[PDB]
Amino acid sequence: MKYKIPKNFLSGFQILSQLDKKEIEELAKLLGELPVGSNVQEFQSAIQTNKELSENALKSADTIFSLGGLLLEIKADDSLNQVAEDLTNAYAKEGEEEIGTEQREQLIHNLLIVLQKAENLKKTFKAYRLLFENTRSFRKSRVMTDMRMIFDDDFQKKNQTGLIIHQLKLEYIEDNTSKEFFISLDNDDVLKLSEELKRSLEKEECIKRDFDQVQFINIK
Amino acid sequence: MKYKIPKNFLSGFQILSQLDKKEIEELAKLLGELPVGSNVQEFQSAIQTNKELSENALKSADTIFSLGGLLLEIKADDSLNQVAEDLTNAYAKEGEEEIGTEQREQLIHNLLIVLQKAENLKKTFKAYRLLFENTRSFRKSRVMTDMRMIFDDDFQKKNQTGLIIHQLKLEYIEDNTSKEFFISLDNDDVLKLSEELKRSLEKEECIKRDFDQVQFINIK
Amino acid sequence: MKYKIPKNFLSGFQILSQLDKKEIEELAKLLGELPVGSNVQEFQSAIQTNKELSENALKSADTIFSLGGLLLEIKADDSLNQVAEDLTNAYAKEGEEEIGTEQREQLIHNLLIVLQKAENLKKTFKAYRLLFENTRSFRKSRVMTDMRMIFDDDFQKKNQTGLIIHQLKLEYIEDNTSKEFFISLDNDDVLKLSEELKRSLEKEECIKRDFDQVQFINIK
Amino acid sequence: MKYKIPKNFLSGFQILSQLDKKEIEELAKLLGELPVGSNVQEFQSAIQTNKELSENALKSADTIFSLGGLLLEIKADDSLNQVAEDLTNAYAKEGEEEIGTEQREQLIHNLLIVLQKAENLKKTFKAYRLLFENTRSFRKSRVMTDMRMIFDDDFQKKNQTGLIIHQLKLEYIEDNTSKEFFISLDNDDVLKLSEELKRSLEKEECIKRDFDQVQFINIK
Amino acid sequence: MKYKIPKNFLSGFQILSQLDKKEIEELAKLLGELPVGSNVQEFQSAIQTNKELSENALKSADTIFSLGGLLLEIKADDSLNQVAEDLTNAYAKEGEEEIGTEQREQLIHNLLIVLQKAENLKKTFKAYRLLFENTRSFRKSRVMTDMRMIFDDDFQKKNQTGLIIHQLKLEYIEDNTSKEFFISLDNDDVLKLSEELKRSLEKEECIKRDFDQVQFINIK
Amino acid sequence: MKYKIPKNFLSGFQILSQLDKKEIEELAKLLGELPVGSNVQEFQSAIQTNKELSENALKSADTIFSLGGLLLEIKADDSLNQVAEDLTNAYAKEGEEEIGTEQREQLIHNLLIVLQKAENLKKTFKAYRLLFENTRSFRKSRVMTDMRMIFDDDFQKKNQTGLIIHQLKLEYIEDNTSKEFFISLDNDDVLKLSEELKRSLEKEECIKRDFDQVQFINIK
Amino acid sequence: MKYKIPKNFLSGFQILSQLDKKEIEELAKLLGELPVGSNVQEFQSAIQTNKELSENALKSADTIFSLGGLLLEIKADDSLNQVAEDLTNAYAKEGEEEIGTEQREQLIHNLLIVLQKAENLKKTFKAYRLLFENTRSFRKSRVMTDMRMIFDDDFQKKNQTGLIIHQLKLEYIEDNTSKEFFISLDNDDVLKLSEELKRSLEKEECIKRDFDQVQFINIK
Amino acid sequence: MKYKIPKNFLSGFQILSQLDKKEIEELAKLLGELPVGSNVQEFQSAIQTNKELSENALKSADTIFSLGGLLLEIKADDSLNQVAEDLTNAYAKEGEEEIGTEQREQLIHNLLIVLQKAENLKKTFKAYRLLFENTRSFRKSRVMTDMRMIFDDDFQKKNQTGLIIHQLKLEYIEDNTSKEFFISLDNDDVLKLSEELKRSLEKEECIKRDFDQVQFINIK
Amino acid sequence: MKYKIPKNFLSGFQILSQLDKKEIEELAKLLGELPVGSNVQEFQSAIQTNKELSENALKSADTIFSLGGLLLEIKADDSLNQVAEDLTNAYAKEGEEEIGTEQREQLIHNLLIVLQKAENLKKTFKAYRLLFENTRSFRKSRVMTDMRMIFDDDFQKKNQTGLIIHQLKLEYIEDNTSKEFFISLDNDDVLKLSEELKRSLEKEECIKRDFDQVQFINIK
Repeated sequence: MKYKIPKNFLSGFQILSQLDKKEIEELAKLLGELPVGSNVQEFQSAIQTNKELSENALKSADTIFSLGGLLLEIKADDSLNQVAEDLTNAYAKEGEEEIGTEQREQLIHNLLIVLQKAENLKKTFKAYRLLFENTRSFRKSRVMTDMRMIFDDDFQKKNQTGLIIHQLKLEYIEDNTSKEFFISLDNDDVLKLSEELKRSLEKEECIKRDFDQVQFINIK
Repeated sequence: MKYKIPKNFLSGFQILSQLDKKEIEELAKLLGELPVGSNVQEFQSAIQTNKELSENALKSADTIFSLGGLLLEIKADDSLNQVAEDLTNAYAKEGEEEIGTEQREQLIHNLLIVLQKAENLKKTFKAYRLLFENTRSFRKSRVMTDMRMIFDDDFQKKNQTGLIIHQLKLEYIEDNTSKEFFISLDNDDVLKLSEELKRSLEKEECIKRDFDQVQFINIK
Repeated sequence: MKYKIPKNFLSGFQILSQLDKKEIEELAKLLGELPVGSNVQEFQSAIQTNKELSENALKSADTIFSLGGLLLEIKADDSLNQVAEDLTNAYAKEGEEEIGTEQREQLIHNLLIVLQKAENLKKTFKAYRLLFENTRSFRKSRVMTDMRMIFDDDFQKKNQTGLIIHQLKLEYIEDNTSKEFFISLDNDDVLKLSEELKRSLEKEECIKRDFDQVQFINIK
Repeated sequence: MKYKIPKNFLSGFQILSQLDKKEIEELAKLLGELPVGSNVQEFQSAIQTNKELSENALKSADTIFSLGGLLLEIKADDSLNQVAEDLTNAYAKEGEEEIGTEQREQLIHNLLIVLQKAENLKKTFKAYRLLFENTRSFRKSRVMTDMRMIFDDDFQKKNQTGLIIHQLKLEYIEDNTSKEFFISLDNDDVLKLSEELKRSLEKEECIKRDFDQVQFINIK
Repeated sequence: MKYKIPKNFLSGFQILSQLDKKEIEELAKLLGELPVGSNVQEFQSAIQTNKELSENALKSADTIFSLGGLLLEIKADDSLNQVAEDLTNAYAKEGEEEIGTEQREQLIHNLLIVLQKAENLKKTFKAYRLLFENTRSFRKSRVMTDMRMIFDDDFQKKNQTGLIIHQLKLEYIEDNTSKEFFISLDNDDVLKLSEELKRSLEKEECIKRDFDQVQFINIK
Repeated sequence: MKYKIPKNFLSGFQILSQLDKKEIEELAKLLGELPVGSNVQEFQSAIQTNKELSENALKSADTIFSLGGLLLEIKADDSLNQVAEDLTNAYAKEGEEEIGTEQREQLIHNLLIVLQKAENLKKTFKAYRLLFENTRSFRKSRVMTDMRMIFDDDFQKKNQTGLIIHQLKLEYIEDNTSKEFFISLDNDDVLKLSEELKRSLEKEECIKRDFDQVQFINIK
Repeated sequence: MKYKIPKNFLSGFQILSQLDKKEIEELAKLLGELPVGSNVQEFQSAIQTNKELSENALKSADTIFSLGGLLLEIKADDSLNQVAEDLTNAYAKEGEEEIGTEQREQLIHNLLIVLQKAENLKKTFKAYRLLFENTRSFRKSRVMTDMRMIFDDDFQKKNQTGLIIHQLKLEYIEDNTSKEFFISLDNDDVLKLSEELKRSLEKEECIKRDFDQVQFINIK
Repeated sequence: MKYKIPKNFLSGFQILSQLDKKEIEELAKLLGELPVGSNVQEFQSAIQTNKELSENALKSADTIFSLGGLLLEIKADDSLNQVAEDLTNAYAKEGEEEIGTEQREQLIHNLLIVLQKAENLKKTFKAYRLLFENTRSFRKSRVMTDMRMIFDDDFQKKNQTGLIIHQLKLEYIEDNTSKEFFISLDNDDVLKLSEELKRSLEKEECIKRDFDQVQFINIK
Repeated sequence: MKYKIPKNFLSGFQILSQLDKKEIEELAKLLGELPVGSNVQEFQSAIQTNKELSENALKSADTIFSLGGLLLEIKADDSLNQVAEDLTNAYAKEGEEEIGTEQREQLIHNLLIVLQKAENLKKTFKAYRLLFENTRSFRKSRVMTDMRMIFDDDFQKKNQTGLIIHQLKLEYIEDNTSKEFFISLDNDDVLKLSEELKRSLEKEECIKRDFDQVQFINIK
């Protein structure tokens, strides 16, 4: 079929098919005003705080935000109108209802209205797509350090000496698989790494500064 | 045999067997004055700068420093005198010369003189031994970062946007085997890691401060 | 050929072939007086301290002691005379000399004289054979213990608490391959193990006591 | 959600949400009086023997003791108040009831009261956490020994001789997986190991003695 | 080339090329009188005891016996004359000498004389070939049995009871690879196996008896 | 719980709990008269042929015979009284009925009466336990032999010759897993193996004879 | 139990248990008249065409034919009467009905009547058993051939040349697993293989002819 | 370098460099008259039988025939003149002689003369190249068949029955690696395969017949 | 040592150590005039065509070009003077000569002169370094296509139909390992791929056009 439709989005598809023309047009306007990099939580909170929006939009907001992952899975080589028609067929086949012709056309028209524009969201999910062409990425880390004292073969001598060691442990996702990695350190190397990363941070700040003509974004 | 004698230390063993009584006693005194954690390079440089020492000591200094790795490979359960005798036999069997009885006894006596004392050096190599009961340890790392701009399907629109990414690569030894590991980062996580490691550094400083009654050393 | 002859035993075979009749007969007598479980070092030391024995016996003593490993590799189903003849052929083919007929017969006769009797030595090496039908056995072990103190998140509180841990490491041979194994313990389990092994030791002593009619040996 | 809530603790969560203010405050006091290293069985028995405590506390005692494993899974970087709120939400979502606002606030307040303090319990579970950063640990062992007699090829000779062997078998957990290991011994090595472990025990006693200023605990 | 010529048979090939016409004809006669199943040792001993045969035949007897393994490696589809010519070329190329034309023709003629006939030897090596189309075959075995007594937890009771066990170990060749296999038995199963193998032996004797019109051979 | 109670033994446990005092005492007497090595079938048949025994004993006879496998799974270090109490609790928790206090005490008392004594049965199952510390054991075997005739490339010659081969196939259990093994033989090796096993059988008979002071049993 | 009873044969077992004495005796006679190698389809068709036989026999004919696979799974070492009794017990335990004593005895008697004789069928399934002691066997094959023409780099030259190739593909069962194998051929090798297989066919015909005293069968 | 020059072709390259102009031109003519599919042996025999050709051509004939494998390893995209120059350089660098300029030019001119034309040979080696784009191909096979008789459990019955089986074994090269494959057959399947391959042979003959306008070749 | 010195560059190092001051200064000037992306062949050809340069420069030109791979293996964190000193030591230790002090200083000074500047070459090898942080890259490919005709089961019908197929094969290096990959295509997909790659080529041209302020290079 046209799309690998999740079975949970079917209610959102029904809401969008039955949604009012005013609501879809206003949502399209707001999406066209959406800045790049906005996340799902902020979008849904803004929808909630918008009084003119019924709960239908918020209940379908996740589906709307999910469009960015399929807005680029589709390509300019195809006609958005035919994409809307085929996806309406896919939803009527695998979704909640075999939509009647009038609501089928309403859903297709709403798809065309909303799937159009969608520029900043599509670019955001492209940045995310360009982001993870790689193999792996961090998620978190934890630092652990221990100290241990030095003893004698015969304890007729009191313990005067010890040793301090350091450990780091990190977490990351590789090829859609979560992972972690464990290492032990000494303070001097930690300081050296701090110097390296501080130098790279200054580089990054200078890069912020270099192209005042262009914007550079953090995407989460 | 008593020891897995390196074939390069044979000249050092010959020098020690023929070494003067004054030189061995003075070297034993200096070693008994050696602070814990002193490395081979510093010891050899100090030997060189000491005028009373002939080149024999410096040429055997590496062997002297190598004793710490076998000073603990031996154990208090054995008699140092018999250890010296057996190692003299091992050297006379696998080493340069089948030592004559007089020089055999001279070598054994010199071993007893110098292998005795050797407290701080033995404790240093114990710290190194207690150090690497683990599996792996760092050696170095390198930070790499890249930036990339965002484009349009049709370049009727000028490029206004881009994305900045960061990469770290690290090197380490595991189970006597050198290794490396590669990861990509974002600035926020780098800052968070900096905060973590700075907190741990403050912890380490407070640990420096906590036990004024005991010393804690960095060993290299 | 008859035996997988070591190339170092060839000198011992030559000595035995040329050895005096008095010496071989006396050695056969002494071997027939040998108690079970005697090791090579004790046998060679006794040979050295025996004045009537020339250095030929001591230089061939290791070969004599090596017979126990091949005294059972052979079996009663074969004639010791033909075994001696075939092994003389094997030595003359792979060994030092193509023995002349007179010394060939002398060697065969000496083999028959000495390979005969050899009761306690053969039984000792059978015990060793019955010993290692298994897979693995110990060789040594080492006990290691460490202690570590408990700290606070904020060191406004002084450290009042710590923890003590124990470690054991062991060495063993499996299937002719040396091995080791590492574990960490607590004092209570160490005490419990001490109780178990003490109970088993009392069992072993009672077993010493139970069969006064039979002897039980430790073989090394 | 906030926590990987076990589905059996839901009743304990309900009890805690509906629990009396006097009971939660008294339990918080008792927990603040709890010494480090106390185990679940002793805590529950003490709760049972305490007359002022209803069966609600004992039925939720296991959940209370389970907090130590999640008291450190959380970290000081987060606000305990928000932790309580989020975990109340998690319980109301995955647990028994969609708690009403009044009992929701009661549960959050009770969490704040009891999750606070909890110093010795948290330190105990930290010691357990610091305990098992390793790979494996014992659980038990069993000692087995056998004896076997020596025979002749022809039994015209009566059996006068035998051999005694010893076996040890041990059990341990590695990486959350139970394991065992099997070895055979001789009495001499058993005695040698006894000597080693006794020496280490004397070391441990001297370590007990060395730091009178600090306490060291056994945790089970 | 025609054959994977062993480099040790080259002397035998030279002897055969230079061998007398009378000797080759007599050897061909004797081989045509050879019964099936005769082994190399018996053939060589008979050659030695035959006075009319020079040492040339015995020194080439092993090569003659080796022909059976290549007498069937060749096939009736090829002309024995051309086989002799090609193998003479192979020997002159890889062997001792680039044979002169006269001795080349002599060798080819001798090959034709002797490689002809060779009926019983060829059939014997065919039986050996038909023998080892399988995967594996025995070579030897050894039987081992042990007995062990039953003890009490407290030896206030004297040992009245024991247990007897049996072991068998076997050796075999599989796919040109030597192998062994180990098992433990009880007396009853040994008796049952004895009964089975005795029944099969009676079957084999009846099979000896059944076809008086045909002969059946043991080949070694 | 105390025991991994089979769910089929629950009826036997109920019968034993409700069983008469006379019956349990008589069964304990009979078990104390039981010789070592008696199997379940013989015990149950004897119970059936005993007129004073009701069907309760036979229906619980299998459970009684199953005690030997758990009579040694328990150990002398534990109190049989507490073992009976804990197993009564285990049965009342996982078994047919939450036994009333009077029948609970009756069951515990019956367990103490019958679980006591049980000397020969416990020793029998110990022999079985000492039996299978190994890896594998036989269960059966089958002997197969075939004969095949020798033919010619051209059948102008009548077939005069053939070959006889032998095969053995065996079955065994390894590590609680059934197994089999297949081999082909020749008559001579079969005869040799017969000689070996007959020699070992004579050894076993001489071992029967050697210790008239002790008994040795076959256990099935 | 006695047999791994298929759950579909239970109806056949019921029919046989209730079958008339005349029918079972007549079927036993017919089976004793059955020639070796008869397949299930022919046997069932003959049963159908036999007017004296009710549909009971045909409905149980498959079970009757299935006996050959278990007629040899049993062995002469066991009593056919006890085999019938035990299999009647197995059917009454795992089959349709807990047979009443009268019909149980009827079934056992019918088994004894019919399981007896059964000579040619048993020998047929033995031939099938002797057949598949091997690893694999054919099931089918398919021949495929293709031809391709030769072209020029520049087609200013007309194509005058081509190449013809051949392919064979085959199917077989190995170790109860179906398999296939694919190869490409040339006409000359196909002709050579035809010659080989024709020669072997002539060999097989001569083998048909050689032993007029014995019969040789094709079994399917 | 230009070509992976074999070190044995160096003499052929020298001969070609020093070869006469008449000889190279005549050889080029003959090669231009060579039909497609001619093999090395036939070409060399024709060269030998040609009186006008010196032994130089035959000694370089193998190199000439080897050109087809490198005549297509080169491609029309390159200039044959520059190919000749570069290969002359390669031969002068890795070959016998650092050719003088005059003989260097002679060799290049001879290469251009002979490497030109070479149409049928190049097409032949292209057919061979187009041949082995696949993975594997036959080399030979062998057919083996056996027969075995059927016996009784008790030989009171004479053997009346037997079974005949068939075996095929084949050899092939895969990915430049020689291989073989073993299977057992029955006469019926052999006949069926004969029918299949005969049908395919008739297909191949009809394919011979179909395109009278084109030729199709067998290449060896 | 400082560098993993190739043993072939030793002559280049000697030449550079003995090289004239004028030559090294002129070469440094020329290198500072070198544009980015220049390859070794062009650099060496330019050196050859430069009359003022002796053959010393060309013979050391490859070493000079090899500096880019080690100019970045070193880093700005180190002093180029000390790098030159350490590499002079490395060459004097592992290279041709233990350089005399005067020529040692000359070599160090020449290294400082030439290793300095080197901007475009270093950036070129950085681009190559930034190039192959990936895993693999192409080297070549080859396109192959075939056509095949459609036939009938019975050739009473003439062949009117066929099928055309296409194949592509490609070569690439992965992780310093050469590789290839094989696929079959149809004309339509080839056309579609042509359209895709043409669109991407237009994109690349527009990218050429977009940043007139910056240069973008092809590096080989």
